Amino acid sequence: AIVKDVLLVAQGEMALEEFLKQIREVWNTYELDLVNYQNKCRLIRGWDDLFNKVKE
Repeated sequence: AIVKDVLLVAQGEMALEEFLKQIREVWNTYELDLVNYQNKCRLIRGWDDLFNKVKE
């Protein structure tokens, strides 16, 4: 019973750690979408997607 509860706690901790690792992977592979603007600058695109990801 105690060992089963310890294993359940470890499983929950592993689930939380896996979710944090997934978030880390998303936020170190995520990059800004740059679009050229009349051969002067590269402006950022993807505002709704970036804001939705941050909010989620």
